Amino acid sequence: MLTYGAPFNFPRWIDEHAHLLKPPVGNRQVWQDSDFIVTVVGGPNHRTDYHDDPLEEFFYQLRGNAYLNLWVDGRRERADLKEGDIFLLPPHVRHSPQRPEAGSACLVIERQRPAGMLDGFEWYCDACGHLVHRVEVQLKSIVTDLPPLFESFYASEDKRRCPHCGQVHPGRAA
Ligand SMILES: O=C(O)c1ccccc1O
Ligand SMILES: [Fe+3]
Ligand SMILES: [Fe+3]
Repeated sequence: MLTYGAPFNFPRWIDEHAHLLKPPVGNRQVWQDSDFIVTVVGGPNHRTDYHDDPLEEFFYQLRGNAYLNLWVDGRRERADLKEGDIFLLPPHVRHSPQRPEAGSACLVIERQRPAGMLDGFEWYCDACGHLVHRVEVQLKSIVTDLPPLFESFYASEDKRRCPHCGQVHPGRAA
């Protein structure tokens, strides 16, 4: 059987869900329970953390512009996803995706991680640039598995304390 259904129009699928592709929600998986994790990610959404994925992530900016703050060779870099752009992020590269624009849409693809394989999340000192905080996590369900992790850091002056210049990372925004 056609487990994931049959083809459907994508433009007008996005439009239908536009109400979920703007915070508090922010994103939307297309199919459930599939090896390819396929999501549309919409703005506005800024975030403070860095994902460390053990596999690859594929981006394709269908609508609006966005960007990825990165960590490269020691410096902090930036990838621009102006509209129309595609990009393939290699594994373990550290990325913080900023979607300033209201009603931007970006297709993001990735693979269900198999048991044994954990993702890291990481925040860095704004000032001394040392790693403030890191959690590794067997990512099973984006929904259930991920917000709580963010709260524990965001609601604790203690974790946000840099183990170098003792400066307290903001957690909320910038
Ligand atoms: O957890 C992810 O792979 C991810 C998904 C969408 C946007 C940014 C990301 O780091
Ligand atoms: Fe990621
Ligand atoms: Fe610091």
